[PDB]
Amino acid sequence: DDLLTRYRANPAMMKNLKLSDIRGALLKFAKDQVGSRFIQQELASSKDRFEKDSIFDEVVSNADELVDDIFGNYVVQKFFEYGEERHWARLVDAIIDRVPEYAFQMYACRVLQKALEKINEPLQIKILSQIRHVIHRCMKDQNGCRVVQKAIEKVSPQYVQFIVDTLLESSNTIYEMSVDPYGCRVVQRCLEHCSPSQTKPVIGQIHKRFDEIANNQYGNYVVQHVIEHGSEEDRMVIVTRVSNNLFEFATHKYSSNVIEKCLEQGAVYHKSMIVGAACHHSVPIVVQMMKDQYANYVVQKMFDQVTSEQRRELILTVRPHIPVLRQFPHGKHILAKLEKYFQ
RNA sequence: UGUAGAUA
Ligand SMILES: [Cl-]
Repeated sequence: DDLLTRYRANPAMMKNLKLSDIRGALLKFAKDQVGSRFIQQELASSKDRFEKDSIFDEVVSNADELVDDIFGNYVVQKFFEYGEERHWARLVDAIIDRVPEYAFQMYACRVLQKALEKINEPLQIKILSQIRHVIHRCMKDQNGCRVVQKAIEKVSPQYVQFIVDTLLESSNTIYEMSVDPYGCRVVQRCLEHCSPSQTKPVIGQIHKRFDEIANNQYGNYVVQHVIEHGSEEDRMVIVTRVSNNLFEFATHKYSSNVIEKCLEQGAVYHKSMIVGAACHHSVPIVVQMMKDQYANYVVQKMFDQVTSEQRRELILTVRPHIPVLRQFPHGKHILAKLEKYFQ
């Protein structure tokens, strides 16, 4: 029986097993649930660098077999941690040629994310130079999009320009990404971390198909990120459009959240535009909104976010309609969360 | 009364 089967039998019998004992058994240990846990715990608890170094040659020699293994990927990740700096460059060399495949794999992509989280900028750039070859497909991939998001989070903006240029590669790319469950997160991460020179054309593409993106199940989060991370002009354009089309935006499932974001993030003069649209003298828009399955939440958010003077206009506009509003689906509950304002 | 993203 080999070392692993012996060790798996009676762990207590081998309480003094060390990393340097593993030798050629590293691959078998690292792909085993028990063996991988042993390796990880020794790598975390050992005070002996030479013990830790002793399995590194076998990790390198078997890197392609370990990186997308259910248990082996954790062993590889240990050597990208702080404290294993001396091994980072050799380990990147061991995986670099297949990074374009690893980015799409569910275990290997965690190795790549760990590397980008920890290693120095020259090694990050080396990894990204391979991601370059598969970046469009990577952005829409359940696994690859997490590698791309980690890159945007952890690498200086000038070195993710190739990702921004992929968002801008054709007319429809930003739309395609914003309505994709994985691509939309890449767009959001870019809006959070890229420079305003990088985000300006990205935001410009979003504006061109604003209405469609704003009511998309994923795109509405992209638009909320524009409100938060865009320019004052971006918010003015958005608030002007929302105010001019307030009933339509408020009564649709996903775009209703965009109005709420405007009210949470907007300055008083933006809140004034939304309030004025809602109260404009059919019954006032704010009354119609309170009867609606989504817009009633937008009205509640308005009351919670605007100035006392702005609430005063809303109260004076709504109060005559309170009898008939009590009758609608949930209308008793809706006026109940507003009772504090109407007394 | 209303929304989202890969491991033992
Ligand atoms: Cl266009």
